[PDB]
Amino acid sequence: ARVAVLISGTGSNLQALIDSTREPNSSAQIDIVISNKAAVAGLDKAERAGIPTRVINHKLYKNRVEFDSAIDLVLEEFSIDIVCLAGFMRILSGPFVQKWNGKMLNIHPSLLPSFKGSNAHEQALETGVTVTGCTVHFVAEDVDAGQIILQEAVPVKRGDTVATLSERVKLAEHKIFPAALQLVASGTVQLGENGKICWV
Ligand SMILES: Nc1nc2ccn(CCCCc3ccc(C(=O)N[C@@H](CCC(=O)O)C(=O)O)c(F)c3)c2c(=O)[nH]1
Ligand SMILES: NCC(=O)N[C@@H]1O[C@H](COP(=O)([O-])[O-])[C@@H](O)[C@H]1O
Repeated sequence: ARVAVLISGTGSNLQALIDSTREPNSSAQIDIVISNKAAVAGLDKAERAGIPTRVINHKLYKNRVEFDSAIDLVLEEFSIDIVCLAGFMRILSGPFVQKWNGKMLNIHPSLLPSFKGSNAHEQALETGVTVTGCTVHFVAEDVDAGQIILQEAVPVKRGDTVATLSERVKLAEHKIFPAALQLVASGTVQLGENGKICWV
């Protein structure tokens, strides 16, 4: 399966995906890295890995649909089969999400359905949970319907901050995101016709 990774920042998840997809048994190949922010470290990791990069600036488009539509053109150009959102901090429009339904994965730093949204770690610390984690899920129009592929629990330790908690969670992200990509790319996991996860 041909995979595009969309990023917005450091790209530690991108690096984990690169490392895994280069393994001989990987059913996925990363053929393009797309960032909405220039000069982000994720672009360097891609270039070090010899992966084509494309910066698409959301701030240069008349609206989201024209911005998403720009991304979709790159995806078609590279004949992409699966889209991995790895730190992509730009909400995608309904028609784009509709087109790539069942083919777009996202990593979220919480045990969904808990702590949806942009500051999951802050929410988890404010709430006082002692167990958090991360989630790889199919991207749906409303984040409340995205089917879950893999999760991993991560302990919240006394005195944790966003810095220390996010660091611990990212170690789990770097495990379940490559595993989830491998599950989808191999056809072992798919969005069944009923809309729920289907294990083949
Ligand atoms: N339809 C759908 N689309 C997308 C795109 C990524 N994802 C994966 C979920 C990612 C969690 C997330 C990410 C970003 C924001 C956010 O606030 N974005 C601002 C700009 C942010 C900035 O300035 O850094 C904006 O784009 O307006 C947020 F609220 C929650 C999804 C998804 O799950 N569904
Ligand atoms: N779902 C939105 C969200 O909170 N995304 C989070 O951004 C980070 C990017 O890390 P990276 O750029 O080092 O991979 C990840 O920890 C990911 O869970």
